[PDB]
Amino acid sequence: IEFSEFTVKIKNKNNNWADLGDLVVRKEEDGIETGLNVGKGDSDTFAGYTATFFSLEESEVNNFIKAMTEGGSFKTSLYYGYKDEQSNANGIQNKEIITKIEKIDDFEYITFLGDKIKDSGDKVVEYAILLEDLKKNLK
Repeated sequence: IEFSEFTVKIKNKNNNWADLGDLVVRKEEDGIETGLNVGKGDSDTFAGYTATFFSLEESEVNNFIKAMTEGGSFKTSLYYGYKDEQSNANGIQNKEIITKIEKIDDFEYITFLGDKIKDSGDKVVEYAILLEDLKKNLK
């Protein structure tokens, strides 16, 4: 593995598809951590919202690369998601992420579902990230 840390724009769907913020992807000694940065800086608070989004351990690293460049699946060790998700407060462990390559306005995105919305039941958030952005950083 050659990458260190990179940043991609991440969109979510609740519709519409909306631009949400940045996803920061970091290779750690054991596995990968992602963090989400959402919204405005201030003085000089970096963003409105900065936190671990999910993480995964070393043994899922090859699944994550394949999933994020070709579509597939990987297991997170820990998933929080964003503030609307039930997981955001307390995390969910061992949640499997399923990725798909889908077209939105003619461009290929990697899409995936997150967790259920905090106080709906069955309704889950969906995320998308430009496929080329991921391929170039994860080769």
